[PDB]
Formats: sequence, C-alpha cells, structure tokens
Amino acid sequence: STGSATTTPIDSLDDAYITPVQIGTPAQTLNLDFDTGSSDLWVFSSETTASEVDGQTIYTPSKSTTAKLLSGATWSISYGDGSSSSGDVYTDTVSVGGLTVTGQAVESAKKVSSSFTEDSTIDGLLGLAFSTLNTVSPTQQKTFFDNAKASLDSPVFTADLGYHAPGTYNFGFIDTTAYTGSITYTAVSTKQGFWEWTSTGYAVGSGTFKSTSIDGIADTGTTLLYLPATVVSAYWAQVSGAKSSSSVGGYVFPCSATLPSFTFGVGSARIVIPGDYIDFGPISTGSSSCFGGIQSSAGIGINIFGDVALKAAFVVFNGATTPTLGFASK
Ligand SMILES: NCC(=O)c1ccc(Br)cc1
Repeated sequence: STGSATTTPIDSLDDAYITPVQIGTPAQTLNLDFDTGSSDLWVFSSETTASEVDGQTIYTPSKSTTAKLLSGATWSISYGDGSSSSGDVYTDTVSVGGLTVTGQAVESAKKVSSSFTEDSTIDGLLGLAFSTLNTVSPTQQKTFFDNAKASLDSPVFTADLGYHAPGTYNFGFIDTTAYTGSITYTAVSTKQGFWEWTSTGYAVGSGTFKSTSIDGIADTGTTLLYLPATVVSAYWAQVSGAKSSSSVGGYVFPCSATLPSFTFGVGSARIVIPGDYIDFGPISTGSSSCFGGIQSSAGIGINIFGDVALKAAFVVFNGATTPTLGFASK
C-alpha cells in the first residue's frame, strides 16, 4: 500500500504545515501537524475543555462506529516550545492520503495549552518520530507510520514541504519526479527516539564550506533551523544590522536586508536554503525588525533541522530495520 497527502502551510510564514487526516467511521477529517519530532497522534476532541477550543475541528469518538476507548490509557506531552496537551486514548481507523491503519491510537485531548488553543488551524498532531517516544501510559502506543509499515510497499515516508506553498507527505514510496539529482542517504541514530543524524557542515551564502559534524534531528514539527551558536553567529554576521535580541528571543535583522543562503552538508552532498526561506517577517505588526529563521540551539540541548531546512529538500524518512535519512535537492 501507499498514501499521498498534500500538506499546506498554516500561514504566510510557513509557521507550520497541516495535512488532512481521516479519523473514524464515517470519516471525520482533521487537519493535523505531521511532526517527525514527536510520536503521539493527538487531536482536539469532544472531550477537550470547552474554553480551550477556539475554532479547531474536533474528533467526536461517540460518532465513530469504529472508535473504542483504550481502557485506562492516558497521555501527556510537553513540547520544546513549552506547549503541552493531555487526555485519554481511543483506537480508531485513521487514513492519510488513501493509506488506512486500523486500531490506531488516537489520543483525545482533555487539556491543551494556550498556544494550541490560539492556533485555530491545527486540529492536532500526528507524530512520526520513533514509537519509543510515545507518551501513552501504561501501554505505550505505536505511531501511524509504525502501524502502517508492514503494509507499505516500502517502509518509508517522505516529506516534501513547500516554501509559501503546498507540499506533500508520501507513505510507502519515493516519488522520483519530486526531486532533482540523487538522494543522499545518511545514518540515523534512534537512541533518543528522533530522526537524529549528523550533517557534514555548512556554508553561508557564497562562502567556503566548513567541514564540521553537526548532530541534529530532522523535525517537521519545528518551524526554524536551530544550530550551534558558532554557526548561527557566522551566518548572521553576514547580515548588516543583524543582532541577537534577548527581549525578542533570538536573532533579528533589518527587514530591508537581503539574506544570504545557508548550505548544509549531507554526506558529500549539499542542500541550499535560499535566503528568503530564513525571513520570518516583522517581530510585531508594522515593525522594521524581522525575525531570523536560523537561531541558536544553545539551551535547547539539541540541534534541530526544522522546516526552514527541510523545506529546501526532498526528505526520505527510511524506516527500514536500520533507519536512515535521505536528502535530495528539488
Ligand atoms: N513539535 C511541536 C509542534 O509541532 C507544535 C505545533 C503547534 C503548536 Br501551537 C505548538 C507546537
């Protein structure tokens, strides 16, 4: 089997991407944030505290003939941005772009933090990291991908995020029309439950490539590119007027600037992030200070190849017995 679904930025900045997901019988379609940095499929639901729902589409398990309460199971998750959600668990039929999994754990939110409430476009998350991170207790649950794996033509999914445009998540096959050149594969460590890999270095604009190992995770659920302070300093040093602002919470730059590209290494291959991808617009409405799309990972504890990086590539998440990541230009 295979699946193919279009993923759409939630706003003009590509702050996140939503992908339609069919849950239950008859189908209830929710727009979920596919997140290769976490491993819970959770949704706004009929059980979510009413004051914490503001515009989201909710899953109502009582209206699904295939929904079954997973007795005694609860979940609770906190994300890197400080957001959180928790609730109980159903199993139900979940379909993504024609690919169907029965008995998928669908984690029903009883509580969500303010940032989720305030984002009316995201109805939940579909986690695509390794199932070892799944927060369901006392019986850990498998991700949609893990459940689908055996049925897939090939044990892979691919992320093809658009810049200010729709893109595609495919399951079970590699679309050879979707990228240019060849896909370069690189080793993955699953030890932290992430799609963790090691970039071979970077370049800023037309500058020389710096060969240096950068261990990080491929995370579709993180907006920006978070890299070591040395790297990030070297990037923003090429932008007149750019500075790290503690009040804003990162590097900002004059909105009048033209940003240089940023290249990262994948083995001997190179992925180029155009400068425009690194512009996240005025820090506040009407401001001439713009927020940078490349930020320091200092204090995070890990480097994160978020959407800013991933949307510059066709990315293969290879879930074979020994997982790997593949990157191609496009
Ligand atoms: N990885 C965390 C994530 O995907 C996320 C998405 C939307 C909000 Br609001 C907060 C967090």
